[PDB]
Amino acid sequence: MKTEWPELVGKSVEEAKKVILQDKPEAQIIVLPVGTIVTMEYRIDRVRLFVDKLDNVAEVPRVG
Amino acid sequence: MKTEWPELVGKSVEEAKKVILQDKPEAQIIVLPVGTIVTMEYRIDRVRLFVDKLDNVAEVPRVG
Amino acid sequence: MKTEWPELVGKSVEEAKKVILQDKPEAQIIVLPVGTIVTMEYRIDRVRLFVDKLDNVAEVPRVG
Amino acid sequence: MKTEWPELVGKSVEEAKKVILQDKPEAQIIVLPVGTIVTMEYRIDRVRLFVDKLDNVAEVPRVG
Amino acid sequence: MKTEWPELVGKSVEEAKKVILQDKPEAQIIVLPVGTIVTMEYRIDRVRLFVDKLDNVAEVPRVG
Amino acid sequence: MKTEWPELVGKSVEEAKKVILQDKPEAQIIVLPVGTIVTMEYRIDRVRLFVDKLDNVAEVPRVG
Amino acid sequence: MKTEWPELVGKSVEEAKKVILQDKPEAQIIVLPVGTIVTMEYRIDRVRLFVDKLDNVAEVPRVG
Amino acid sequence: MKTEWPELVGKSVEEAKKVILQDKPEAQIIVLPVGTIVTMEYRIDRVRLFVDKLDNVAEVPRVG
Amino acid sequence: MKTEWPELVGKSVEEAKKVILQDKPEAQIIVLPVGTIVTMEYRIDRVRLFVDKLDNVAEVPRVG
Amino acid sequence: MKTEWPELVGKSVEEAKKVILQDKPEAQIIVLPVGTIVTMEYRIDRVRLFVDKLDNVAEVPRVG
Amino acid sequence: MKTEWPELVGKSVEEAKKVILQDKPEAQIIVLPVGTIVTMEYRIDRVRLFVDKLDNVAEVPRVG
Amino acid sequence: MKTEWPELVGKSVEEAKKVILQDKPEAQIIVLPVGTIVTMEYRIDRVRLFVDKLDNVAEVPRVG
Repeated sequence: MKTEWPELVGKSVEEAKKVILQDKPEAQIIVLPVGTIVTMEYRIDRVRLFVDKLDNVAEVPRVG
Repeated sequence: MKTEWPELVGKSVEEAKKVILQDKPEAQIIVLPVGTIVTMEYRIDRVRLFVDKLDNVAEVPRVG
Repeated sequence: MKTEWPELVGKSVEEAKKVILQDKPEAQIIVLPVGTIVTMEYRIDRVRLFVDKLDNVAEVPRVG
Repeated sequence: MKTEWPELVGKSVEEAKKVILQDKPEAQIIVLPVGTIVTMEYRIDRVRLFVDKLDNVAEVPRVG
Repeated sequence: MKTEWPELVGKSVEEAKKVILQDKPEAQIIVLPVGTIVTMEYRIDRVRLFVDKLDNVAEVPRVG
Repeated sequence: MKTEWPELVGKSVEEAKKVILQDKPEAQIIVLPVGTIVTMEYRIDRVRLFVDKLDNVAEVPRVG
Repeated sequence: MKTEWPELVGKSVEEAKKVILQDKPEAQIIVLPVGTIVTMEYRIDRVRLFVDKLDNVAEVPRVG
Repeated sequence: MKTEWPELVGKSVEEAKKVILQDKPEAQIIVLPVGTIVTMEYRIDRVRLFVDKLDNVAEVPRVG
Repeated sequence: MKTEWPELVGKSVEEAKKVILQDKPEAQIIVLPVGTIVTMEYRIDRVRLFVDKLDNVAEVPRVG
Repeated sequence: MKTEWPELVGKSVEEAKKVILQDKPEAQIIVLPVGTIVTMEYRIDRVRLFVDKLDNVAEVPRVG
Repeated sequence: MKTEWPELVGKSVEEAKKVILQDKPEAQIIVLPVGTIVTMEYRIDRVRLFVDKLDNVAEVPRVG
Repeated sequence: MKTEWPELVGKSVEEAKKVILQDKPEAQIIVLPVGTIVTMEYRIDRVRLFVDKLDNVAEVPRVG
């Protein structure tokens, strides 16, 4: 089971989605601009994407 | 009476609305971007949705 | 004289306006996104509306 | 059951405690400096006190 | 010389401009969303307008 | 009835208290450090003092 | 395995510690003032306590 | 060498650009909304413009 | 009339006070930690000092 | 190996991209508005661009 | 070379120091309260400790 | 003339002072906790120190 996708920094949301879903079929992908403060609630099926102005993944996606 | 919809994380606002209204007919649904600070005022008939950039429910909806 | 409109949570700005103006003819209605910090200056003729992303009234409108 | 103590603005935490406990025997009193942002979690047995630099109640205490 | 326009709360930026310029011919009108923090620099010829989502004047315009 | 004390900027909290109470016998005086964000709730009997590091009144006290 | 201690709201840090350690022997207890923003990093052995000015547990302790 | 343009408050970005470039031929003009916090890094060839909602210069442009 | 004291950066609050009072006999000196956001209210008789952890003047004192 | 591009302040994102990629072929370019707070995670292959309203590079690009 | 100390969460600053210095003899240990925003500047010899109110390490120490 | 002291990260304020004053005799040293936002005003004779909880220099001191 993987929990992080270091190889996705700089890639678009379309192609980060395709990778994560290949590796984590029940993933609930959430797309947030970098800098958003999240409430501390852990979900194992969730994968948050923090994107830049061009909607490219800006940081390492992790489950939570 | 239900007060939370864990099964709605990742779903769109259209289909989260349909579920909540099935379960909570007098629900007043409020849609806010994740990260918004709310004033601490409890309403039993209110259901706030915290959405991502794609307007998908990002966190567990709860009454309040 | 009324000072609050609890029955307006979840309604649109068009129809919150109509209600307030029926009850408070000299009302100066101000529409702000939820989360905006206001300067502490009291105006008796003012009614601020704090709206969600769909421009629905998110909290209880009060005079001030 | 009361849910608010308007008559406690300006009073000390010692004497706000005594009043609330007279009226709400299972009250869990929480003392926070004014300006603290709280997580939106409703507790019926909780009474938060927002105090000034002199630990005097600065705003109207309410259950939540 | 006037320094404040209490009668402009709720009016649009077009018609607040017309009033201020009638009363203060060298006015440099600056339009900011309510909630913006300004740097503390005093200008006698400046009039800042703090507007709501509908671009209506939300607070009392003052010189500075 | 007075609602503001421009003549109190720079004075200590002890002597601002004495003035306000002379003019406003039922005043509930609240002492907050400058910069504190307050919840928008109007109280006619309340007088908030915004103080500096030396507990001197830093801004013009007003009722609210 | 328990992950939350609803019965600890209002209790002191000394006696919240004793309870958690009875139920979760490898717990790493972290004490933070309410309002602190945490980095989103999940630890199963960690239990964060959010305390008020009197160091009483202010919110429901949860593992993470 | 000039380092500030007090006469540019209220003017548009097009005509502030023309002035600055007349006076400071190697100027790197940066346009930011008023309220943006900048990292403390000094550049002698840079001129930041802090603009209002109408893209009018809101504060005194300075080199840095 | 002077309005700024560039020569006071790095000096203590005791000796900045002595200078300002020599030059501005009716000065109301307010001492705030650097970083404090002030409400935009201009007072000609006020001189705010923004100090570091050692209470040394950190920035250029100005009237306002 | 270069780690900073001082000569790119004021240039557009298109032409900053071309320069960085000439010098750092595996660069993952991330475009963020000035003022965005980033999580402290170091990546050697990443180059963040902090842009103004006109998408011009506002600060010195560095690897990280 | 190690870059992280997962086994130090919950331990005091005295004993986190001893561990890090055993593993990283030239370490420059910096102790910050959890929640502090740092400037994005990478130092290989630096190890920041984010501590709780009891000065216990609250998060995983990493080099940077 | 030096403008930065990379070799001072981790050292105390007493001994950072001694170094800077050896190299920059007219230095006005300002000590601020890490995380403080400064107003963008450049002073060539100023050296700001950003310190941790133990008053150790946490970041690279620079003139400004």
